[PDB]
Amino acid sequence: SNLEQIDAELVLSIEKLQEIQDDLEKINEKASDEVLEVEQKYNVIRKPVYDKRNEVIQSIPGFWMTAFLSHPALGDLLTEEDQKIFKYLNSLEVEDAKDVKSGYSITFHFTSNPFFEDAKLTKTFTFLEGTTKITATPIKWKEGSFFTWFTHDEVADIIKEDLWSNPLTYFN
Amino acid sequence: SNLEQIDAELVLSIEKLQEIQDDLEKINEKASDEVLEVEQKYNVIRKPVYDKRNEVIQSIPGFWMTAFLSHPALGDLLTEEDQKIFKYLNSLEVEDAKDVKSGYSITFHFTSNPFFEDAKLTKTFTFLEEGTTKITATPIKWKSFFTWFTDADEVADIIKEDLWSNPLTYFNN
Ligand SMILES: [Ca+2]
Ligand SMILES: [Ca+2]
Ligand SMILES: [Ca+2]
Repeated sequence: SNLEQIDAELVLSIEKLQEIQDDLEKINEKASDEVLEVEQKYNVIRKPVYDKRNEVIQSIPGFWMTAFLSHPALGDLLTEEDQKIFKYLNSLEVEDAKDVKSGYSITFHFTSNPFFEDAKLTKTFTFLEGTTKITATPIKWKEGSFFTWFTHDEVADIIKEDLWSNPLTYFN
Repeated sequence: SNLEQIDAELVLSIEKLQEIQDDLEKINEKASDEVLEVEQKYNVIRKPVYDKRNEVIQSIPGFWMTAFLSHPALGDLLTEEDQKIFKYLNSLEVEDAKDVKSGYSITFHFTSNPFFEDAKLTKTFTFLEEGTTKITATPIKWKSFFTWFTDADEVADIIKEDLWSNPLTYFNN
C-alpha cells in the first residue's frame, strides 16, 4: 500500500538526485569557465600596462630591489650578500599561464653581473586533482641565501599578490 | 624641500608610476564587477535547480543528517553528544544575498528536539562595502560543533563549497 509507494519513491528519488547533481556539476563547470574567461580577458588588458610600468621603472635605478626590501615579509629574506646581487636586479615579472588556471611564473631579470651568467631566473608553478609542480632556472654561477628559493610557497604568493600588484606602496 | 632636491626625472617617474597604479586599480575593479556579474547570473540559474533538489530530498529519510555525519572533515567535528543532536537535523540551506557580494547564510533546520528550542540555527556572513565583514549567528536556546555559532571560517567554507554543493557523494559513503 502506502509503504510500497514510499519504498518505490525512495528508490526513484535517489536516482533523480543523482541526475540533479549531474546537472549542477555541468552548471558549476560552465560558471567557473566563465569566471576564468573574465580573468583571461583582463590579463590581456593589463599586459601593455605592466609593460609601460616596466618601462618607467628603468628610470629608477634600484626600484625593484628597494620595493622588495621595504616589504615587511620579503625584506628580511635577503642576506647581506644577496643584497649585493640584488643590485643587478633590474626587472621582476609575473605572468599567468594563458588559461590562468594551470599556473604562472615569476622571473627576476638581471643585468650583466659577476655572480652568475643568467639574464633571468625563473620559478614556474604548474598545476592542473589539487597538486602543483615547481621548476626553476638552475643558476649558472660564475667561477669566483634567498637564492635557495630557485629549486605552500608563501614567498611566491606575496610576490604575486602584493609586490607585483603594487610595488609602489612599498617603495613609497 | 623634499621633492625640490630630487632629480627631475626621478620625481616624474614616481608620478607616472602612481598614475599607472591608478590605471591598474581601475582595471582590477572592472574585472571584479565582471566576475560579480557572472556569479549573479549563475546564482539565478542554479536557484530552481536547488529548489528541485530540495523537493526530491523530502523523499529520502535523514538525508541531510546522513550526509553531514558521513562527511570526513565535518563528521570529525561532532562530539558524541553533538551526534545525538544532529539526529534531529532535517535540512541544510545555503543562500547567497541577491547580489552575491553582500554575503551569505548557512541554516540548519532541526525538528523538535529535547536539546534546544530553535527550529533554525543560522550563521550569516555579511560583507561590508568597507573592509572587514560582520558575522552573525543564532543564540542557541537550550532546554563542540555548536561553538561554531559565535558572532566572532574553515567549517563555513567546507559546508558552503563542499557539503552543500554535492551532498549526494557523502550520502552514498
Ligand atoms: Ca537532465
Ligand atoms: Ca560567456
Ligand atoms: Ca639634487
